[PDB]
Amino acid sequence: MYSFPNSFRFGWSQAGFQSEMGTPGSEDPNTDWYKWVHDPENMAAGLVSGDLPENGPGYWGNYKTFHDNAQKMGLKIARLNVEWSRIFPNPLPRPFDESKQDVTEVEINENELKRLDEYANKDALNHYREIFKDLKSRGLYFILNMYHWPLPLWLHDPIRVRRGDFTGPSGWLSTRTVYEFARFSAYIAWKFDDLVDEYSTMNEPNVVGGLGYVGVKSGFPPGYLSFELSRRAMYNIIQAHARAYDGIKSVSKKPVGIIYANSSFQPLTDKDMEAVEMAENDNRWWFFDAIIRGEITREKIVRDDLKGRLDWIGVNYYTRTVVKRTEKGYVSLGGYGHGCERNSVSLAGLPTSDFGWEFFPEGLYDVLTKYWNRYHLYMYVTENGIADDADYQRPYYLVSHVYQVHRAINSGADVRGYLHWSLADNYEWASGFSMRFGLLKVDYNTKRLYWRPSALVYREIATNGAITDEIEHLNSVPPVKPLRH
Amino acid sequence: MYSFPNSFRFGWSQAGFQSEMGTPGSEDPNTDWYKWVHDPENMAAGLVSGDLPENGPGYWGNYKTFHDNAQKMGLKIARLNVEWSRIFPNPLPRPFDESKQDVTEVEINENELKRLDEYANKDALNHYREIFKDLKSRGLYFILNMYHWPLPLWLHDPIRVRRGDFTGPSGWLSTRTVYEFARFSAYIAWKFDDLVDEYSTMNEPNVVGGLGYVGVKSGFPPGYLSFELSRRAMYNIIQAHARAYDGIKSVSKKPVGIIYANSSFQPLTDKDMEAVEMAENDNRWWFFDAIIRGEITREKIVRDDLKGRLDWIGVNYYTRTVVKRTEKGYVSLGGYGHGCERNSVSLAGLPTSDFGWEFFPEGLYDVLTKYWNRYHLYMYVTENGIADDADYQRPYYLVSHVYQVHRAINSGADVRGYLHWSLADNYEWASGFSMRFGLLKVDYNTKRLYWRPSALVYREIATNGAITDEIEHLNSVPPVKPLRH
Amino acid sequence: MYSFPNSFRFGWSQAGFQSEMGTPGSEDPNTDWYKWVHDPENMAAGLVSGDLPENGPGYWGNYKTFHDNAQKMGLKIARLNVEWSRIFPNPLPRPFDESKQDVTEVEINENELKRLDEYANKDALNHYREIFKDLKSRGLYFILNMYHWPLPLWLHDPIRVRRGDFTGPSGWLSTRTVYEFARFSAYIAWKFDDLVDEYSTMNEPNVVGGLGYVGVKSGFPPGYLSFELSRRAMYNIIQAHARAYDGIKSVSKKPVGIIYANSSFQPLTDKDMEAVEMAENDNRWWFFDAIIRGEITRKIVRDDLKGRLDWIGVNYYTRTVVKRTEKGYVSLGGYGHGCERNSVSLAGLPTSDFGWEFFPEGLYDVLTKYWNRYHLYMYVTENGIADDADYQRPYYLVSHVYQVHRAINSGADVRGYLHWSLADNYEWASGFSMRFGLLKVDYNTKRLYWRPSALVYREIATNGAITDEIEHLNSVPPVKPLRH
Amino acid sequence: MYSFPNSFRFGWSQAGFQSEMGTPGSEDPNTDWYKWVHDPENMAAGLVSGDLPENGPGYWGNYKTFHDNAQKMGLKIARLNVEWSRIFPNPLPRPFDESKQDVTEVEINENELKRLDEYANKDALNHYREIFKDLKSRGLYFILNMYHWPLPLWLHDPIRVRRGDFTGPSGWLSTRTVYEFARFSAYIAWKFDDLVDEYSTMNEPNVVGGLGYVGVKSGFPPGYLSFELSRRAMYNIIQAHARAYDGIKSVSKKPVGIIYANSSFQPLTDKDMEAVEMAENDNRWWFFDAIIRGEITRKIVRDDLKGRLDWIGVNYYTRTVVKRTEKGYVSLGGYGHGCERNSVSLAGLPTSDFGWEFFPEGLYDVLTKYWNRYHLYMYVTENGIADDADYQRPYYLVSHVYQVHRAINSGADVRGYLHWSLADNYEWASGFSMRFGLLKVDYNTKRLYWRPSALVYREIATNGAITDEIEHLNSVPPVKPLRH
Ligand SMILES: OC[C@H]1N/C(=N\O)[C@H](O)[C@@H](O)[C@H]1O
Ligand SMILES: OC[C@H]1N/C(=N\O)[C@H](O)[C@@H](O)[C@H]1O
Ligand SMILES: OC[C@H]1N/C(=N\O)[C@H](O)[C@@H](O)[C@H]1O
Ligand SMILES: OC[C@H]1N/C(=N\O)[C@H](O)[C@@H](O)[C@H]1O
Repeated sequence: MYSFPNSFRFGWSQAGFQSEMGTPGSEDPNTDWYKWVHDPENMAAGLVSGDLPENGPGYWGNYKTFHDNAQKMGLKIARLNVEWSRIFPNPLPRPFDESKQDVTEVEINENELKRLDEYANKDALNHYREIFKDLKSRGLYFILNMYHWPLPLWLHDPIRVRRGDFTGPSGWLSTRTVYEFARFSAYIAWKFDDLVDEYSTMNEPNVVGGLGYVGVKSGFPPGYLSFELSRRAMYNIIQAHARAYDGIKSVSKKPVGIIYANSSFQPLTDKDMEAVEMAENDNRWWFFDAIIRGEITREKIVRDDLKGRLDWIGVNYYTRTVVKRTEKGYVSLGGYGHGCERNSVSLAGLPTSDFGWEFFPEGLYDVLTKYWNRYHLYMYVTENGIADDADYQRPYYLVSHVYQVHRAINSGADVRGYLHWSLADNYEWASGFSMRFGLLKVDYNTKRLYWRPSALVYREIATNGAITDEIEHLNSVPPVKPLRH
Repeated sequence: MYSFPNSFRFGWSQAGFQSEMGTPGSEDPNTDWYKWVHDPENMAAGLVSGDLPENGPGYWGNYKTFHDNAQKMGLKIARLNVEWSRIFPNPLPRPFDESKQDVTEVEINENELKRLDEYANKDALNHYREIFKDLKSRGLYFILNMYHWPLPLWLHDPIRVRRGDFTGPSGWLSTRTVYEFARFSAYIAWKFDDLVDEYSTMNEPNVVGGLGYVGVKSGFPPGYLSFELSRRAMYNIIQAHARAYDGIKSVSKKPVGIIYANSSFQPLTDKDMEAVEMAENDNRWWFFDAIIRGEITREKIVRDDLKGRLDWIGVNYYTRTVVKRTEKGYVSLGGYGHGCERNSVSLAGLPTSDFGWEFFPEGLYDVLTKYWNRYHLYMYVTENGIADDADYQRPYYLVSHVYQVHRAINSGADVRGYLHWSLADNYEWASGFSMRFGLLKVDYNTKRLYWRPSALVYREIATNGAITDEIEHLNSVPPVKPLRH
Repeated sequence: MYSFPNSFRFGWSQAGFQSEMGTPGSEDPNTDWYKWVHDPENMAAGLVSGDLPENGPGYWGNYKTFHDNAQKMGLKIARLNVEWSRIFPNPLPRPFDESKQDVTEVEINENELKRLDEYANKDALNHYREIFKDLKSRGLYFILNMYHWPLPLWLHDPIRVRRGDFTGPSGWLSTRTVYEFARFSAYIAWKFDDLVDEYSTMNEPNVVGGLGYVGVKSGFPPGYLSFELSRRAMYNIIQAHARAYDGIKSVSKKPVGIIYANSSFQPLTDKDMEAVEMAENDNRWWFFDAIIRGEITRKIVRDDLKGRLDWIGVNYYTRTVVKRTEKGYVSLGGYGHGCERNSVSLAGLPTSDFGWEFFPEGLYDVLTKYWNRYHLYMYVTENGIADDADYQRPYYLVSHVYQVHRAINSGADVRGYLHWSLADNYEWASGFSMRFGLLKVDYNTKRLYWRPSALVYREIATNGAITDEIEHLNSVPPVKPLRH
Repeated sequence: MYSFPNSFRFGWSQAGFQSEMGTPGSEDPNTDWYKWVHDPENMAAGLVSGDLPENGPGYWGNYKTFHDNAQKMGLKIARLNVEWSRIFPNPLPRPFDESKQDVTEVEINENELKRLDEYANKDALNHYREIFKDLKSRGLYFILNMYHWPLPLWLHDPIRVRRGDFTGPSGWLSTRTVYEFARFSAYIAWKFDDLVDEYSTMNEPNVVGGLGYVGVKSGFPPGYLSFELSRRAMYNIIQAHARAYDGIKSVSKKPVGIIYANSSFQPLTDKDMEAVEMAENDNRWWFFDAIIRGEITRKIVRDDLKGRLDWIGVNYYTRTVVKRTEKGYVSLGGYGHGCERNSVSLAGLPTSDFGWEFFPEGLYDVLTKYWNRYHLYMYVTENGIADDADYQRPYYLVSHVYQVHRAINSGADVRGYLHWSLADNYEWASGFSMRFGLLKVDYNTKRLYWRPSALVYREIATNGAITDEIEHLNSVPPVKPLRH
């Protein structure tokens, strides 16, 4: 048996855009992501799958059923977001010098919050209250995240930007978005603080800027290929996180963290340890050193307005990245980690998921302990999961990763929960519905939810607060012989 | 949901030779099967795997744990056998004309039973009582089967017979074995009737004679290739069943049936329906017409001593057989049913097990309804299961077959239980330990039992007496795309 | 036996950018494609493989060896191109109103050619002459193609355009490229007509416009996603074809054709035949009806477009399966070029190292459809398979050659079969990993090796037939031993 | 380039029972093997495939075509056998005490040969003469083998023996077979010495005894499982070899050898070298030490066994991996001949249609070990692969031929390489599905087709070398595109 602390919580994470739509009356056409996935040119190019979010699992209407199953499964924590676009579907009054690079302060007071309240959609606000009240009534501790990728269209027209036209609303390329996100986050905290246990500002900002402006084959908006603009978006999102932290703290005493996309960097050969360190710098430390230590590049400076804006770290983990040394520095290798063939085996002989992601649970131990040792901030594992409609690998994937969290705690790391991605299948961005990450399988025709055998396994874990002796054998690699190569 | 009658029982089947040994003090070296699997020439030839039963899951010593898990899983029925060899390890007094073809009667009375009792091993008898009492204490209804393949060595030296020497104990080739089996069965019923709910005489006699004397590549004892001797063994086993039925009835009022190896015969093309009928005659009806209607070939005769010796039919089902018409009659086709490649796909694109057996749950409906329509005797599904260490396919296999039993009942067939093969992994005959059929995985080093996710699924079924709405999606074919081709 | 007419020739096709570089001294940095595959951002995005064409098979230096092997293989025809960038690496003085949509005429004469002559790189001109003379000396009939995708950088800066900046050299989006292309083509014919047997203006203009401005995941320059700009590019390249035809004919009496990317459109179900016809309209007929019948949409007849084609080069690899929809028709993934690599299609047919389905019947379909609509003679200017191991190529080669025999048998005038390609080469955005050669290239030494399919092709070419002994290869590669 | 000595010959091997039947008039029902594969019980058991050799490739009728193709392929050597059953289909009068264990001498002279002559089938004798003369006329050096597994039914009724009945004709279990074999072999040399270049007494006697009486799942006659009878069979066949050697030498001065089944024994870990040596003793040295040095266990020296060998025929397909145990050593499944069909071994190496691992290094190992122990010259009398598709064969062929070049380079006297086989044939208990031919056979028409490997072998044989152009095929077939 592997037993967890009495205060440790098992649960799940979910995003608004991916799960909300699907039931009558739930449609939210007012984001960049919505327009992006409906775009005829994006469709013809194959940048997006052609599946549409309004045909989704319908959490907007069916949230009670989701919660009923989560309670039956013994879950005790949930992390969800509000969609910015549903609360402010129309523009707010121009407030502030758009040409200044830095946003060091955003003043928000009771009077400004009351003005904002005049513009907010009240049906959306009341619906979210009805969702969150139900959530809390099933004994789920609630982490509220402010942002999980889609921006209101009045803040970002991604097609115009894809086209190389920067005269319109330009998303994370504009400090206006930074200013409005701060106000939005303070506002949400102001409205929902009675229901919330902890806050996250953002989900995976590094993915927003990285796939948006560099990894353009991923079909993430605005899909404009530019190193320079990727840096500018990342700079703005960092200061937005900081301003949102101050904003929430102005109305709440509760903890405020951030959720980030992690990979475990692994050396190809024993001569590649430095390459790993450089990769960890370039992908992880530079970001967290900005929002914790205020250290940033603009020249290399310390900003007092950035320093100390973080109470906890949300660790999103799926797989590793294998790196090797170069003359220039380091490179990541194809055929390991997230760059494998789908339903196959990596160059290391480890099985890959429906998404082509390599099975590597040890990497979670690596990531949790590395964060712990650098910053000594407590963490939650805010995402971990696998694309697997058949449920062949998921029982092993779940048990193995949960075990590595037990290992991290054992070594001294403060980790207070594990939240699987996800409770149910949902709309996987540019890939559409084909990538199924749910403990529960969704029939998209009826919206019925089904317990995959992994869900029964998770229920064993959660109800016992332990990997029990009876399922401990799942702490292993799925046998590769009967799977596709 | 698919709900079963309130009186319907879900459970499991297990064989003594396959599961008993493994714990200190459990060794039974006194069968033909034991000698067969230890034989140096059989090993060198690869007729047997080289694995040995004395390294097995240890039900002899660990039965309480097996039963504890079966109770936790909500099971309510079990079918097990006594090993003849453990009760009578030494020969009994010659009793009876060995040259007579037919055995129409075997007189057994109280006095003869008391004499037999002088020769029986009392430690073995008391141990089996301790096993069965525990079984009954977990609320399991008990089907006691008399015979599941291994014969005492004093009745069969399979190596001598393999060598073409018929001067020694010749197993089912001798009417002495028929006479002794009758006495053995009456004796066991006489000793255990207070603990038993229903009786089976034999498990799969058609396999004993078919693999023993025709399908010699299977490495079943005595492995002597002879159409003529296969017919003689089958003739003797039929009359043995009949004499055992009379013997048990002499001491018990309880129901007495038999368990038989079934395949669903399927036509290659729509012009092959007659081929199916001929296959059903040659593999199924000829046998059951003998022991129910007394009809047999010796010339084609009716034996009053055979007629009506059957209260119920145990249906063992794994997969189909595809047949086509010939000039001579019919032939079965490779690449379907049990003749596929391991961990692959059949010629019909259906996934195959670790044993190379094709996924075909519809065949169970075929078999149950065919039996029902011919004889109108109630049945139990006494075996159904899959070789699958990884547990990839078993969740689908279990749910799908259980569904087909619901279908058969719905159509009017009297089916009173479903017994999975098996509760735990065990020694799979000539194949050894590599073929794992358990709901529970066995670690053969420690003898610890582990719940595969299919076991959690079975528990849902059994505790609810239904395929619940939540697991109903498993009533489908395992997706082939992520599995080996 | 399947015997071809005595005049039928077997040979091969190759492209300058794909095969020329690799030997020191061969480097041509002056194209949009060179810049495109060296671009840091494109590399980081994975739009290009990171492989570089200067590490190629080195036809520039080693052409004599290529030709030696082709002769040993019994080949009697070759289609190659000159690279525009090599001949005119520096910008030409502006000549002509750039805002006019149509380019109906480009005046070229002796004096204008002599002027152009003074900008041309003479080292490049003499080298091509040396390559083509050696070609001719090995008995190879010569189809000279003017254009196989790279443009001089002075006509197209693809990174600027990718970035959404239209103030620079804009490639096929500008009538200046049309004008200069007409002049380039007249100029090359003027210099090389003594060596050339037939001309092609261009290779697969449909792919240039289609992957350049719509299929942007393919990493083709300039990778600017726009239906409107895709139409404009195609409009320009059509008129460039016509002006190039007139330009060549002003200096030569030899046949002038075009090489085009074809797929065989096949119905998913028997209820999808109309979808096939719509697909053929949208992908094939619209284009050829423009340059043959002058019919275009801008729906009019342009007399400067009409009749500008003597022959049709058919490039064929695989099929495309289509179904009817409400709005029209869609192509289906899991068939044709949209399959998993080294696997099988949704129909159970084997796929190549590139994920393309084995479907040789499609070639018969494409040849006979063209023949029945236009009655212009054809060459199969490309057909081949990405297959480093050589597992499928023997079957692929014999099966497709058989379909050409079928086409001829049914009445179609097909005059040659040119395999893609003689040796491995640089496969555009995919780099070197896609190996189409009858000959394998060791890129470290530039040595060529005969894959067994080359021995099989020698049998066909030397005999002018699929011989009795290799006739079994007219079948699908057995899928059981291959990856699924 | 890898050039062979000028005297080195490339060719092929084939067996009478596997290749002769198929043409009407060729049927030979008089062997144990014929009876064995027609047996109803064996068929029902799956011990034999159900395929029948009378539906074969038809070398009996079509030998001229086989030879025509072999000549076109540049082959200069052939090893075949006469079928005993064809020459003596009826029982010979009993001659000699059958209960004596040793057969140290068999007296054969002119008069005894003339007597035998009166029992011989003359139609069969003349037909073989016609086949061998046509062979010789195509420039093929001729190795005549006396025995390649089938015995006349009058010497072995395999079904009787399978059933455990030892009162009938018992094949290699009886010294009568030894006696008659010596006489048969002297007789054939007597009739055919004018046509023959070198002799082999027998093909793979280790397999006859080993699969016949131990590996009974292989479906080899008589399939009676007995360690003791396996030893007795092997003892008899050894002395039959020796008596056959003396018999041939009484009528001929030509070289007399033996063809044997080899595997290259390889250690699982570096701690398994002793296991390899024990494996080589138990599978190879014990046998050759008997017929070369007269050393045998009955542990003595037999002067009638000593020195009865001029040359060694090495049959090689794959390796066997072994490990040390307490009791000795064991062979490991997942390597060598014990792999899954059309997949990869535990070492990641591709396997054939028969499940045999690609391991050409083993041939170098086997050739040099023999050479170093005995210093007798060798021929590679079999090497090939079950591969209907021809995916692996080009690599298999070139790689193994290279290892022969390696062996010669290191000093071993190897004089030829004979591929198994020229055309597909009847693969014993497996039937026709295992196709080893350089030429594919259509069994419906008996037509032969050149797989691309045949074109590759023509390159090797005609040049007497692995040429520069095919040298890349000296490598492992890429596993990525193949089934796993
Ligand atoms: O891929 C599954 C999830 N993975 C994620 N990060 O890796 C995203 O936060 C989430 O929205 C889903 O995309
Ligand atoms: O193959 C699994 C089981 N199958 C059986 N019949 O098919 C036997 O009764 C049982 O003992 C096990 O062999
Ligand atoms: O893909 C192989 C070839 N195929 C082509 N068209 O499909 C191009 O003309 C040629 O340049 C190569 O890309
Ligand atoms: O397996 C291919 C050949 N291999 C053989 N030995 O391994 C036999 O000599 C020959 O008759 C064929 O069986």
